[PDB]
Amino acid sequence: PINVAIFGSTGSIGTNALNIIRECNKIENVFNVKALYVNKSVNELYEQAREFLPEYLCIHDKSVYEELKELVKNIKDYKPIILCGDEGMKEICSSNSIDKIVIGIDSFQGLYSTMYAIMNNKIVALANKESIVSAGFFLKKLLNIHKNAKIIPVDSEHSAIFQCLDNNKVLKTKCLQDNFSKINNINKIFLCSSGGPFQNLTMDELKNVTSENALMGKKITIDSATMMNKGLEVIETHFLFDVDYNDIEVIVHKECIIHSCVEFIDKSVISQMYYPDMQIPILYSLTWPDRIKTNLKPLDLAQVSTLTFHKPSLEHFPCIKLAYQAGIKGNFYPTVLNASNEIANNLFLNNKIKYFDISSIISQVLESFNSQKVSENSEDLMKQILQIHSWAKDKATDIYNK
Amino acid sequence: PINVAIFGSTGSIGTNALNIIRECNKIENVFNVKALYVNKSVNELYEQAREFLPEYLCIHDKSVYEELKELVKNIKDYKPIILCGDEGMKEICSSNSIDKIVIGIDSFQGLYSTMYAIMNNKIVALANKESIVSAGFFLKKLLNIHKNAKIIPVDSEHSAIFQCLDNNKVLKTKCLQDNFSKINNINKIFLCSSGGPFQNLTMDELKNVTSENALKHPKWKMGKKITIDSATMMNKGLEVIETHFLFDVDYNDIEVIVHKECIIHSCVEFIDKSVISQMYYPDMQIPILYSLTWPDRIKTNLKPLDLAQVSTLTFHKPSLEHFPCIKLAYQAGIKGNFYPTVLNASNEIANNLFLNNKIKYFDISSIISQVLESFNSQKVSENSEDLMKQILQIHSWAKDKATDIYNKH
Ligand SMILES: NC(=O)c1ccc[n+]([C@@H]2O[C@H](COP(=O)([O-])OP(=O)(O)OC[C@H]3O[C@@H](n4cnc5c(N)ncnc54)[C@H](OP(=O)(O)O)[C@@H]3O)[C@@H](O)[C@H]2O)c1
Ligand SMILES: CN(O)C(=O)CS[C@@H](c1ccccc1)P(=O)(O)O
Ligand SMILES: CN(O)C(=O)CS[C@@H](c1ccccc1)P(=O)(O)O
Ligand SMILES: [Mn+3]
Ligand SMILES: [Mn+3]
Repeated sequence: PINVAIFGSTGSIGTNALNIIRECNKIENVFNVKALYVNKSVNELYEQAREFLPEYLCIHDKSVYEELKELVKNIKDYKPIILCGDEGMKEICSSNSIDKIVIGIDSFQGLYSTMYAIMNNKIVALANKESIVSAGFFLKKLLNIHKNAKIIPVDSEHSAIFQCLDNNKVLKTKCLQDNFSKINNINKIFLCSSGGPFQNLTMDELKNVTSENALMGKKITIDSATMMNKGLEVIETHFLFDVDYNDIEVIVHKECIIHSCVEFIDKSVISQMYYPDMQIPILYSLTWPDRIKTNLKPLDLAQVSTLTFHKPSLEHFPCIKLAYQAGIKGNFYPTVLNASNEIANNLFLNNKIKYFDISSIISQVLESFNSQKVSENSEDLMKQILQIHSWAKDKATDIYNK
Repeated sequence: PINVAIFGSTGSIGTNALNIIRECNKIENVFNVKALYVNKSVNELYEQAREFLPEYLCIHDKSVYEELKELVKNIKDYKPIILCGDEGMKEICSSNSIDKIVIGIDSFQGLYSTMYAIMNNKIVALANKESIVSAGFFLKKLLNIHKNAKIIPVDSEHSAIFQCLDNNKVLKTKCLQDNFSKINNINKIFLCSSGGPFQNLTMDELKNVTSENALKHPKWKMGKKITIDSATMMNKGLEVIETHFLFDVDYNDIEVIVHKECIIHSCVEFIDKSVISQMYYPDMQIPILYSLTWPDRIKTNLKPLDLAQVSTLTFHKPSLEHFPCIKLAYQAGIKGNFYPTVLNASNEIANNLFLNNKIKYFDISSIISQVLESFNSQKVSENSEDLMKQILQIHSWAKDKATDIYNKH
């Protein structure tokens, strides 16, 4: 029996997590939903608490803490432990009745729950790429201290990579550890991309696209359009699997059947395939190193018929190159990249800047950043990341305001 | 350091095996070639003995035993143990200085070396599909007796399937063992096929194709027998049965898929419905290497797969009307008993008849069908030696029956 807590349960990731748990429990009682955690969606959480009856309920916004208490009681025969804010978050992570934690909180924010889950030596099913990109060094340091804690990737491409690996080798190491690619005999990674909605547009057409043309969460949807998502996923790949940037190739695969591929040192390539869906990577992160039966629609390769692959144009998608450059430079440049992107993404979402202004703002912030001495100790490293994150957001806003 | 013997070293598999060993040895000394074995190609064996200097040389044909002795003389600082026939084959398999045996002997003949390799608890890198199809039951029984022996698949599609599995689960079982697919969480297998040279022909055009049309242009130099089997898709039918025995997968869970680009070599659907596939250019060096490095991988200097360059991958269902051999293989597999032995033996005759322009394309399937129809299931022998003789007799019977049907025309 696998005891699970879902963080950000009303979100895209959270809903899909409960969907696959529900379906798999119809076949065999494998999962127990022990805790649910949201921001302010009280009504949606009440509805989820009805079906799964978790031991713990938690909401971040304390102002809606009373509303949740009233909605619970009429559910007969249930008394849950209702908690709030960061302290409730911490109590869930320290519980001995929980083995695996799904982090479905979006943006840089998700880092707090990730660290507490690691500190308590839990399996962390991490969908939040932002925390890996801004705080890869910090997570690596933390996973070194808390030796039983593990991050299992949920982002579809990184889940595919992880599925392609030999668990006989994976068990000798873990994600976000030095030497991961050497132990797993990894030579090269093909990181597949849908290409997003703007893939077939000219430079002239690109220069006038809007948020409407681009519009998953609204944030990841814009990132998909600029191919900044794939840029962030390159850095994510580097941290999770210890693969060199010169060994990661972005490939546009518009059918989204092959989710990513791993080239091993003998040059044999292994890839994971399925329909575009998040239930598989969520499930695997919870069943690893085993697999369990599902009633999901089987892949029909004859029906799919055709799979295509081509290189992305770096001229049309300058965000990709910026992410490689920030990754290669190392230090806190990926933190800066992520923070400046958050601002520029939102400005484009609200029709304040143009498409090529996104990469332009990000480039200027990166140029203005100077490498910093990396703090030796974990608490000081975390504060450093927060300050540099904050600085880069402010810098990006300032470039916009001039 | 991995000590290897190559059986059928001058053939297509054998040459590709020595090619990848040579290349890998330039990076680091990982392989030692301990023995080479051929049928009658003395001159090609001498040339191979020059480069690899194996401890053992063996040839089956005793009439060219004297010619080899004189030639090894040209090669200096080399005094190898030169052997002959089945006896020499057995001495190589019983040597303690050999860990892995590559079986690249073609046809039903390859079964003898396969059994002695198993009897001596060796790792057997088996490319010969005929032995698995005619004697799957026997090999399963033999692997149960010799618990340290393992067959590692070399046939590209079966190697791909094997590469797609988690070695953390593979190590708890072995190929050709009951419950293999349950332990490995296998739900379904996509068995990819090139489709061969006749894939886009109509029924009318098929009805008049010849061995020349089938042989002229392959991906690489393959044997004449496997080329014809490729053209009729009987190769894939044999590979279906091979998949069933190697991985304990039900026939209703094996789907043949035509993939003309031959980049994806096969796919495994697991019980959660996630699919894993192995990809590379069409080449035998990878599956040969992996069979010798398993459960590890080693560095090569092979050309990296360029997916953007490949650009397009296509998939479609094969037409059973155009390729009746596929259905016949399923039917023989499903019936079980010695029907796959009969299928293989009748095909060997019909393949050769079509190769020598004696029968037409559809006559291949017609002769095989008639032989299968005439066969009655036999009580399966309990003991391994008697089972082997039973297989040989049925093999022989089916070849004679196929020739007899041909002669009543
Ligand atoms: N060719 C491929 O790419 C490929 C791919 C998958 C599977 N396979 C399978 O692998 C096997 C080999 O195929 P192939 O194309 O390499 O055939 P091949 O090119 O014609 O080579 C056959 C080899 O076996 C040797 N041999 C034959 N009979 C023997 C006997 N009674 N005793 C000792 N040695 C004997 C031959 O010796 P001589 O040279 O002295 O005549 C030769 O070295 C077949 O089962 C084939 O279907 C092959
Ligand atoms: C799913 N998943 O990990 C994303 O990251 C969402 S966005 C990516 C995607 C992937 C699959 C379908 C559509 C879009 P991208 O367009 O390739 O960046
Ligand atoms: C290599 N390999 O496993 C064979 O079995 C040889 S024949 C097959 C093949 C597969 C790949 C390229 C060419 C030919 P088929 O045409 O799909 O049967
Ligand atoms: Mn992704
Ligand atoms: Mn094959």
